[PDB]
Amino acid sequence: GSKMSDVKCTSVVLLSVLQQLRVESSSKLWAQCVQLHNDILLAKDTTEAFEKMVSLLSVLLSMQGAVDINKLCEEMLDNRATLQ
Repeated sequence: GSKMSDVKCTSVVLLSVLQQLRVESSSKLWAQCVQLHNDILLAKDTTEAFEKMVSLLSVLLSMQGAVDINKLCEEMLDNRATLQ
């Protein structure tokens, strides 16, 4: 492999939940879950991130139903939330 894929955010809870789904690091679906995570990070609005969060979960839930994405989503949303 010329290079190894990676993200600045680096989520262990999300990655751990797909491991529960038993997807391969190179599986397309594995990529879909990771990509949707990245998409959430790309979302500049709560609504945009929300749609991406459900998309991410849509892949995970559909895959097997592993539980942990809620922690990522609820914490992610918390991060998006601000007093300002």
